[PDB]
Amino acid sequence: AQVTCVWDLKATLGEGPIWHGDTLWFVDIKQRKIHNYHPATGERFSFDAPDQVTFLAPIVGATGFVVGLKTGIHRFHPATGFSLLLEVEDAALNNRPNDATVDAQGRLWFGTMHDGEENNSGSLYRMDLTGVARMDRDICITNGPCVSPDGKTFYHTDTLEKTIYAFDLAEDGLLSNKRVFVQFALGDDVYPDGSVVDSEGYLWTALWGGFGAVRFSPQGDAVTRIELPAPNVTKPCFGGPDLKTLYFTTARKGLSDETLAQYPLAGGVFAVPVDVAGQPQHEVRLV
Ligand SMILES: [Fe+2]
Repeated sequence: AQVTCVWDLKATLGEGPIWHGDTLWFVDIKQRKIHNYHPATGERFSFDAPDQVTFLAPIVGATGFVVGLKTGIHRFHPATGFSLLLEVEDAALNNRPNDATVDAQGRLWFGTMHDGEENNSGSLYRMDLTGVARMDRDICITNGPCVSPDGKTFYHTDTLEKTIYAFDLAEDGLLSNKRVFVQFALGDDVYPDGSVVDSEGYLWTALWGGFGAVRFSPQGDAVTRIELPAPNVTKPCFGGPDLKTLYFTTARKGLSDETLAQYPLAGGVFAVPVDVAGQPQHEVRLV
């Protein structure tokens, strides 16, 4: 299939794409923006955030999004802006939220990270109507929380360790039986960024420094690799009428001026048709 650059956005750190309301929502973390792309018309919308904004999730029974800001978990509405829901960590850590997913029970799983990308201060959190629980700890850069279609397996990535872990996910939301799922040896400077799981239970992982994304079987073997004209690919997101259009956010962060001249579409939004559909986006049950 041919890859299309559908938005030559040149984002600094495009991240956190979701498919919602039949359109693509995502963020630019470092430019502090929420973006919205309508594939049917090409319309583009952008919203300024008061701090770094790192993930978006729709809410059950309500309008707007729950979003991760460096200053805490907020509610966002285009008309009214940002309102604090919960501060999850002590500001002195210089942490920020990063990636997130919503499981089929309406739980929001999100990670935090050292914004300086040096300390092992990040954690994994599970947020729902029973509160916020810390589920894993001591990770420098968390990434790519996601769950299988049957709801029994949970994946989480420690990016700088180049490792995706798998867990048993119980019906009551507890994790057990952590094990290595995939350890990356695709290059000295290739790291796993964000991941999603498709309708067959295969994991799609975007590669920082790896110019694309890899699809893994539930047993952890790579079965296909997509190439993009962008060194840093941050996250996949299934969209389109059949959830068979795979979108990718990318990042210019970390690339020299010479590399950006060579790969000027770095930071753009890319799209490619794939054969197996993704999973439908779930909504957070906040109350
Ligand atoms: Fe990420």
